[PDB]
Amino acid sequence: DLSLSDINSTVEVPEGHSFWKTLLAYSGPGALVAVGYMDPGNWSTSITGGQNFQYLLLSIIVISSLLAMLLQNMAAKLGIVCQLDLAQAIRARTSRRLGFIFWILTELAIMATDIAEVIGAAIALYLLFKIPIFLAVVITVLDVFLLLLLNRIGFRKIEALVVCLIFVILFVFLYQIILSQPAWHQVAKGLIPSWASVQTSPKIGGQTPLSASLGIIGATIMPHNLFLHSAISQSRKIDRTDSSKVAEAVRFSNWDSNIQLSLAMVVNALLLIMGVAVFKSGAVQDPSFFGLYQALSNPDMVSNPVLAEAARSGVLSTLFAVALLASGQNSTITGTITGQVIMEGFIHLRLPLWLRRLVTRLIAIIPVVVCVAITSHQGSLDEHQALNNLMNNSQVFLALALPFSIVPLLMLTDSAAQMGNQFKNTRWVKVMGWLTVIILTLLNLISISSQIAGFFGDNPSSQDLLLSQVISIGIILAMIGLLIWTIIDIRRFT
Ligand SMILES: CCCCCCCCCCO[C@@H]1O[C@H](CO)[C@@H](O[C@H]2O[C@H](CO)[C@@H](O)[C@H](O)[C@H]2O)[C@H](O)[C@H]1O
Repeated sequence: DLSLSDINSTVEVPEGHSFWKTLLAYSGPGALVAVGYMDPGNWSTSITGGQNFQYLLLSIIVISSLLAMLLQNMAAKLGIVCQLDLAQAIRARTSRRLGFIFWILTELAIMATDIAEVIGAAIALYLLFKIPIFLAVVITVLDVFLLLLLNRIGFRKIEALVVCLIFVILFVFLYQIILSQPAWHQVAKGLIPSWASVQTSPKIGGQTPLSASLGIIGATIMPHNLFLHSAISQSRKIDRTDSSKVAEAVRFSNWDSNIQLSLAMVVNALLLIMGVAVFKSGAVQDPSFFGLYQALSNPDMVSNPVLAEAARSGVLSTLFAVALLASGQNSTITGTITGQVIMEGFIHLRLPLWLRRLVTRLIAIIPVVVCVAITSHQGSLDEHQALNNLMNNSQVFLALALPFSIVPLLMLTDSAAQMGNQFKNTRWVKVMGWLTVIILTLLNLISISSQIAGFFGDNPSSQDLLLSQVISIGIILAMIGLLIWTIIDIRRFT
């Protein structure tokens, strides 16, 4: 009846004021959440944003990472204080049909992330081991056994294995930046919140600064990682009776989370400056993982004689594919954990880790093998580009499930009927939190129409355009009705 019953309140190791050892003990949760923010679903957009705007968009990465740290810390607070996850709070404060809608929506979100991870991992196999594209996918389906071995390890090592992956993809991209020797003064200048990123005038590669910036801001948080953080934050036992101990517990998980999401922000920065310093100006014509592989393996695409010799040897691209693998491993852990959370929290369905990863991975690979089937039926022509368009079109479910995850979080944590007059949010985070939630909800409701129209490809059928307008209006209005309904129920609780 409590979230993550297998590992809930497992190891509590606060020892007086021995803080940093106490930090070492529970540092696990934050990395599990952050590694999701390094998935290859936006690797191209950081490199593309770098080529189109050298170092300019680095500040937007910082701001987005700050907002994500805010909402993530809020979810961790709900888990720590209330000893229950975000799904259990929402489901307890609304009916079952709303918990079911939220369930299917978040299932679709983690499914979209899973589609990104299976595409990137399968392509990683096609690049590293030269496995055929159709075989690499059905090889990625075998991660259920890696989950069986994953199940016996334990969170003191699982949450450290996630750290291992994090520093794998962090050192892979940092290594190609170390060889690049970039002008770190222009990087510093880029990290400062300037107003050139909010303008619309450069328009390089069909992208204005305001468009790229508003995209980075719009894709700030992942809805499933909120429920994830609120569930994993409970894995540390707390007496819930000593205010200094729970205040300490909140400091604990906060410093953890920021320590990890800061690493994710560093990875995004390494991707942008990877697009600025490593690649030549405009060398990336194919945002696909294969396009970045050949672009990282062509000496004329780099901007340094050392990167040309290393690229000719063939180490820059292989490291890239390794990073693709390490990123593709994340949805196997966090997808199963979060899927359990939203399942047994929203619809009260107790399912094992066996059938969970099976169903999610199958539903994820069905459109992948359909796409590979059609493109290989066209002669393996534009097969990687179509996989990239599938990966990008999948991310609409995140925009569908985002408001119903950030709005109830902010409400339930801002009410004293859930946190109490002692641990509710400061007036400082009330303003920043509501500002962030409003901005993200508006931006994603804007993204709905763009992605729904993007389903019909770059070929704008005049009759299908109006249909995309009707469907978009219907979807955003339906999300408005669901949103005001949820607002009404939660505010009835408070
Ligand atoms: C597209 C146009 C964009 C315009 C952007 C303008 C930004 C306005 C910021 C408003 O700030 C919040 O608005 C909530 C609504 O009025 C207030 O009530 C809130 O009060 C509690 C939080 O303190 C919550 O628990 C409640 O659910 C909620 O009603 C809340 O006090 C306040 O901080």
